[PDB]
Amino acid sequence: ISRLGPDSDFLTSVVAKASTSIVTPADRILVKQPLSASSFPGTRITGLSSYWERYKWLSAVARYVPAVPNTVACQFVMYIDTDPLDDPSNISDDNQIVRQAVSQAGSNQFNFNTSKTVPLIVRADNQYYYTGVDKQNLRFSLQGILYIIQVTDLINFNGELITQDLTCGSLFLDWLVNFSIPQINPTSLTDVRVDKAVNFIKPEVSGVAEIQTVTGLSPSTSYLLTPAFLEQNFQSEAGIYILSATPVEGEGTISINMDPTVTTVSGFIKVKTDTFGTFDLSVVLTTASKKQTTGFNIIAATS
Amino acid sequence: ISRLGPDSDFLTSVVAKASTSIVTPADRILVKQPLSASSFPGTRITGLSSYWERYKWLSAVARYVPAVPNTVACQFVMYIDTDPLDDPSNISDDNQIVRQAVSQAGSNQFNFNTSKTVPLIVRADNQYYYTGVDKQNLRFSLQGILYIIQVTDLINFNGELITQDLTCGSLFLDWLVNFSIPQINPTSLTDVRVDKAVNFIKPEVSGVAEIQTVTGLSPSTSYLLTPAFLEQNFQSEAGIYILSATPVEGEGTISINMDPTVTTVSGFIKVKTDTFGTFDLSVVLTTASKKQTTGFNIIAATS
Amino acid sequence: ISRLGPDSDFLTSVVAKASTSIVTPADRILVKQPLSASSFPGTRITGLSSYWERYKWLSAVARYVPAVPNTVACQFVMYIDTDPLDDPSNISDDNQIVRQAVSQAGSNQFNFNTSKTVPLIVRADNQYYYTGVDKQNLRFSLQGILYIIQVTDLINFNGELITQDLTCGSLFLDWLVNFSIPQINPTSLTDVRVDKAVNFIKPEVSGVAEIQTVTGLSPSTSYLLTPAFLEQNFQSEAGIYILSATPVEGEGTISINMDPTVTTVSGFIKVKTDTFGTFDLSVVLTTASKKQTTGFNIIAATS
Amino acid sequence: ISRLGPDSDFLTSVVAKASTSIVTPADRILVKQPLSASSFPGTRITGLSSYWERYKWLSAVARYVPAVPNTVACQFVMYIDTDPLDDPSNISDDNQIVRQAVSQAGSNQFNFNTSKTVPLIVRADNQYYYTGVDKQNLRFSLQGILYIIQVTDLINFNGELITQDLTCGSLFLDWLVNFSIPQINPTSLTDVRVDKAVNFIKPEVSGVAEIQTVTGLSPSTSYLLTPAFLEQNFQSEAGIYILSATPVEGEGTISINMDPTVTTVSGFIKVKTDTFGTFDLSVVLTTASKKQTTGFNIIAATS
Amino acid sequence: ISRLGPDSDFLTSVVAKASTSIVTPADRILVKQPLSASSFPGTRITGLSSYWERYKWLSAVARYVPAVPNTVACQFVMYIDTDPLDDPSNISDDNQIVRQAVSQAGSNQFNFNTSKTVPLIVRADNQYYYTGVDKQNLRFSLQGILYIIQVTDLINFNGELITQDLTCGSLFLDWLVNFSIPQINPTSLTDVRVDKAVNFIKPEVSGVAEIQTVTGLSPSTSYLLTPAFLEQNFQSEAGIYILSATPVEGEGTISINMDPTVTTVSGFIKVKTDTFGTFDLSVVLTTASKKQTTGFNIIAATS
Amino acid sequence: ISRLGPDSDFLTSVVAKASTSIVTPADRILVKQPLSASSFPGTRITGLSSYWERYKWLSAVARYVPAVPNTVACQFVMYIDTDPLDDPSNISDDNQIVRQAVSQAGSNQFNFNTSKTVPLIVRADNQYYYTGVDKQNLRFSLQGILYIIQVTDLINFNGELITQDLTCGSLFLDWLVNFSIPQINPTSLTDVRVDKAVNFIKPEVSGVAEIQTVTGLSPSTSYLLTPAFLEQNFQSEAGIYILSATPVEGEGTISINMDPTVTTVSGFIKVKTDTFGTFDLSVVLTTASKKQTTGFNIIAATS
Repeated sequence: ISRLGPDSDFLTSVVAKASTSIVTPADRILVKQPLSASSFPGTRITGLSSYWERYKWLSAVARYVPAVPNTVACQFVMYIDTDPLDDPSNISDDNQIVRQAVSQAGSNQFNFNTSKTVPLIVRADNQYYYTGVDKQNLRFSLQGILYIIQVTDLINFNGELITQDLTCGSLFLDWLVNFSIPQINPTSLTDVRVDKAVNFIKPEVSGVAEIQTVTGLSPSTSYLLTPAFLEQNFQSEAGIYILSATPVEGEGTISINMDPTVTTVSGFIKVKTDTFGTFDLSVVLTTASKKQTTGFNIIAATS
Repeated sequence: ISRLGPDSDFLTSVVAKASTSIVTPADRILVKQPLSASSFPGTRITGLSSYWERYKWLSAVARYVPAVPNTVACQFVMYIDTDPLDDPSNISDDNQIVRQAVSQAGSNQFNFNTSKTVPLIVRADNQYYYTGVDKQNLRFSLQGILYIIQVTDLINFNGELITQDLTCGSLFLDWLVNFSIPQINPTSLTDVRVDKAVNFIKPEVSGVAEIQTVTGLSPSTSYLLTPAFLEQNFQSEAGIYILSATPVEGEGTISINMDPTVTTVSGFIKVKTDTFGTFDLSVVLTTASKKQTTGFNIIAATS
Repeated sequence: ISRLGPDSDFLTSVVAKASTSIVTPADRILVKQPLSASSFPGTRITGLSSYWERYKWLSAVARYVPAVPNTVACQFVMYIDTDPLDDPSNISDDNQIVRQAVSQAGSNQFNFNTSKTVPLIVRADNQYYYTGVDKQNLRFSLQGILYIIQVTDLINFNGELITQDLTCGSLFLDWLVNFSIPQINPTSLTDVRVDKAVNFIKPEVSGVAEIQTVTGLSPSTSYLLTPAFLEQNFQSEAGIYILSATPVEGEGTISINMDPTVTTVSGFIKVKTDTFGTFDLSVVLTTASKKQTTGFNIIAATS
Repeated sequence: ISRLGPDSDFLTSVVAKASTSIVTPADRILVKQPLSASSFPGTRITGLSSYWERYKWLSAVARYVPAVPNTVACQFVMYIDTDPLDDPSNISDDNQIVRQAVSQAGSNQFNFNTSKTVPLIVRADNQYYYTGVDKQNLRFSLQGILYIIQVTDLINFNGELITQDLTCGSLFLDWLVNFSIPQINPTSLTDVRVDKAVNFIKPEVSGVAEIQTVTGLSPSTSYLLTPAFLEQNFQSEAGIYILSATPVEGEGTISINMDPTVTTVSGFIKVKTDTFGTFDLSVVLTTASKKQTTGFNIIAATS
Repeated sequence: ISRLGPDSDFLTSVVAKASTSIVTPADRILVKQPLSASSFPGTRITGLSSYWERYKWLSAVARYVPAVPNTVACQFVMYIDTDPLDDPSNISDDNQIVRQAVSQAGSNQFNFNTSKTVPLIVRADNQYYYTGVDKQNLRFSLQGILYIIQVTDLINFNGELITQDLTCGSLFLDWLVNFSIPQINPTSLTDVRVDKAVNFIKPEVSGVAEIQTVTGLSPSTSYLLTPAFLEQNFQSEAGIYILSATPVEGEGTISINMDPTVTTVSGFIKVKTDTFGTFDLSVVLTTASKKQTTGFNIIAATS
Repeated sequence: ISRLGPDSDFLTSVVAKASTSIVTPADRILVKQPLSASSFPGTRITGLSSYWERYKWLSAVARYVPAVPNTVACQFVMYIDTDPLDDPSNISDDNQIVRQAVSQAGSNQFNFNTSKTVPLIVRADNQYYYTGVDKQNLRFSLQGILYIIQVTDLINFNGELITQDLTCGSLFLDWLVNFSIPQINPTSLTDVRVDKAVNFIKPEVSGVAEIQTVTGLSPSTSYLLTPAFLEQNFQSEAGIYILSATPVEGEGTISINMDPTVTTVSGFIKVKTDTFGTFDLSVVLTTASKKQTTGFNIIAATS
């Protein structure tokens, strides 16, 4: 078994809600964060969790630090329920949901402008849980679920109720794990993202290619270029709008043909930047008399 | 320091080239594979290498297994040059490039239908190299570069020359590392990929949405949907082609407006599958009398 | 090796910026301070670092103390990236830049009115870095770069956004180093400074020298006197403006000749003060009938 | 206490004077060098001495090496008087000043073409002396004063008197100190220096700026630019001489206005070089028809 | 690691320059010799350094022995700067460049007719430097650079200035290294040299070959013969100048055809000598009536 | 004594000859390779052997690896005769030469498609042999001579005779030596080589020099440039062919003067490349109207 840690990991922010925004006792739950190893998308532990099969938090002490002044006050209670199918979201009594919160071991009751810690209590046996995204049963792959309950109305410096929502802190983990059995573990968790939208150049000479240089991107990362344009009237003048762009080093072609007899808006470009964060592509137009702009999107895997 | 391993990693295939395809002594180099921790895109070690700053192969024994029968023969030589700026690609003598290959320590000389191993010789000091993609100088972040040289013409069962290229084996690592100083290490290495191209449905009723169910994808992975169509004549009949698709659960919109007065082909959809590998989206057309098909691409981060 | 410390060193102030002043995720970086031994110009460690070749922070724990009351609140995160070419200034996601901040080892997450410390994590080998100003590669001479990221909008006592910039604290180091190999290490870091601008006296008698005594300077420090005057009409009356000043003890002459046939405004004076912080110079004018004032600047090396 | 050393330090040269140049017995003293830690301006020890309060030479053995051949001869005597207010410069007998020199402990009597050493004798108590420039009393901050006396007329290869002064050797220290109580110790000892004098370019176009590139300076050091010109007749042709120079990166402006109605010759420029030792500044002239040259001085702190 | 030494190696001679030949303080540097293992072309250590990747001088004490009498005198200072990018060639003060020389550890100050030694101070870590010719950064492959500064004007037996340059000594190393990781290390350092120029014989009989025996060469070394002739008028008589020379044992042909219709002056001969230092070649002329001499050059790799 | 190894060294290839190509029993000897330390020109050991006087193989196990398939068969026998003047090349019986081969100790009898090793048996005394090229007697400087004898006709997959020669394997050493008494050992073994033949440019302007840039050479290696041209008719038009080329940095001149009154084709150029493998030279022609091409050869020491 490969023992890793201790490090930190950013889970979420927590939005303490106003006294008028709480209607049912199920509405008091501010965060419901699973503490599986594969449920913090983008952090250090979730990128590591898809390279072993099993894991076990030896000590995953959740750590709250506030972002709120010392002139507003509200009491929280914070626990880690080790039974991932027990659910406090269907308890109809507001005093019952907070007796259920303090009764859980390791719970810790704080004013929400104070840094306090909640440790995860390990199970008496040497039980390993599966990593990765969740299959059929949650009890194979979640060791705990982190809750925060609001027990008091959000008060201010004069004894009055704050009537607006207020993002109040951040939850940081401090983990220590035993991974085991290295498997590259498919159904990856890297979510792609539209990085930015930047348009092509407007060339002068018909049929002669030009080099367009885009700047301000990450150094030496592979991107994916998809064409998409917004609200262009290609029939405001004569000619056929034909745009074909290729990378000078990468792979793929983009064909933009706004001929209404045969219309083709397709293609993709795979190209990585240089060490400065730039890449260049050759754009050629058969009819350069048309000056309608055309954009393209930058798709990248961020985590 | 976190000691990891031992495991295996698939580097490349190796294409043993014919006797007529070798012209200069620089052409004998079959593979030039850097043995940095961040230069095997998609494997286990490269996914792990961007979560620590430094690394050191305590034992990275490269292991060749063949995929060629016992009736063709060719002698290889295989070494790991620990000086990543020394380059054998500019040596003009064919006998010099193979005396330079056997003189390197840890080199191993095999017939190419035989499984033989080449160990990486560590440096006498306790020197750590940086992970991640390479910056200015290669000697900060490459511990070795793996070469394979072809020293004999590719012969067959009767003593004659094979005149075609022949993929012959595969290179597997057996690594053992000391990582250190956990940093999430930006400029990620996850390259995105066009997964498959599948088109929208052809609905019957104008203005009433329908649910399109795409199957055969990975379970519980986040995708990115980009619109692109190929060679459609939207002016073969009357009407305005307006297609708007939204996910029922995810995020984003796709607008396909083939009005030649204002043309908008844009948008993206972020949506993840269910546990069966399917996801569904609501497609509505204002004018359903037009039966031109429209496609969309599936962008996903694969590693 | 000469082991020095522990002492303190003033790095910078940190200007926590308002919620409207943050546009891109790269704008959240408040300070980007290199923690090389030669990158704190004027402190104790940078004056010492140019008298040895190498250094290694055994413990350089950065220490934040606030200068802001307990009625405004904002959460910081603070880390020391040991890889001086990894750059978080080109990450396009605001949640990614703060997961990258907490994942770094030794990071520490605080409300910005609270004194918290961030230790520098040493590298597993015994690696020495060069001192002095940076040459070609930064990884030879920077052991870490200190960042501070703002993760929460700057809030006040009532839950409202502060709309102005607010200098909030100060960063103090607590260092402990092993220097080695004494070299006086050229390209010094002492920046000169215009100390103050004070003008000459207006003497009465032509051709007879007078002693001008300037007060209020540092005791027993060598200065440099350069002549410069502002907006004088020397042709408002007759005569030739000739001013020649020499120190009574130091070195150099200043010649001020406003003859429009041959104009000479040049010279410098090197003279040090006495133990009281004063020095005196002999000023003689050939034509004292002209009462245009003439100034001179005081150049001094401050650190 | 921080124990430093052993290293070397260049004190001075020593000019052995001729037999006709010695008139009084006080004239035999060749060098009178204080051996305080802050009295060798520019060396290694004086740059280090202003970063602690106290010091004590455990062994500061002064070391003479000659620069004179073996064909001229003269006997020296060399001692270190530990009482910095005892003065041998007011002893009227030439035989008394050399009995006073050999009687001092640690004195060493050599021919002046021979390398001999003089050790500093420490005081029987554990007495620390203050660093920095000298205040009221010298006995708080000087541990010794180094003398060299000439006891014999300067003779040559044939037994005749050399009648000219002759620089003969150099004095090198070999020190070993205990510093204590780190204080950054104001009234710094870095003396500024006119580096070189270089003039502006003569531009062609009026009102359009040009870039002047000065080369041959130290890499990555901050300078100070002061304007000063020598003997220019600005009324040899028509026009108003207006020169305004700014750095492209640094700080400050220089205004040169030779209008005799309002004359302004002022300003300073703070700018540092690049890694090649060059810096560039933008020079613009309102009236470029005047071709009088104008210079500027380069002020830099050298030690 | 293979520990080698101790042996000696001849670095250079050193030309002490006259008092009139020193203009700038950068001109005082007599030698600037890098002390890399691959920067003494022709010695023992540089021939050995291209057969391992790394090296570390455990003790490389530079040793000066003079070649000048005891009747001229000049003081040197000699140090080994361990930071190969620190450069004293851009320091504008002549007293600063010699305080920077004595402050370096291991420096040693001698009269230049005296044998003195300068040891190389090793770095506190176990750092190995690359061998071979220098790549991008010098700090990977130079452990030190050897300087010698002239601090005193070159004086003679009577106290007068020598006005001519004077080669004065020689610098010998005394090394002790740890090499590691045997690699044959391309881009070899063996520089070829025109050994001597000797011409062909003038044969009598047309079309009958003769044996030309060249003597006075190195025994059993492979040479390379290239044809080149100087100022021959081949049209002073009738006939066609055709000369073809082959070795009797070696490889290659030389064709000398001075036909102005088709002119061919080409070819090379590879042939090694016998154990006596001679080799013989067959020279045949089709038209022996022409008595113009023709030469050939002897190319050999000397180190 | 300096103990080196163990490493590998490429000796030769071995050409197994057909059944019809064997006539006399002396023709069965495939390789006759001396195992002196100075008889593998270009390898690691021969470059090291000319830097000590003596050597002794403690273990020089010769290692055969085949390059032939498993469908042809032939039996070899392989031994190392420690008596370098005993010669099996004058034994008239084919069965005697193979009884003499197996009787030698350390001999090893293999099918020629199988990797087998032959160890060198050391002599019972501690006898050192001289390095370098061989003088008068071979028994001072050869410890062994490696033979391979073919004992069986070369057969194929069906029991028939292969009638063509077939290069079959390669011989690799695995050495371990004690060198002694460091001497730089003259009559070097570096053989020079014509690298490539590339011609001059054809300039346009008479008398104005142009810069010719040759690419594709080894980085930072010193070359030697010799002029040689092939079959040029310089009298096809008017003018005098005068070509003079100099390096911009190196040493030497080439003069090409095709004046038939005084003809000079001579000169050499010594110039090294930059770090990219290129060098440039200035070519000037007095009469550029002549467009006959002229070549030059590149001489380099390869090992």
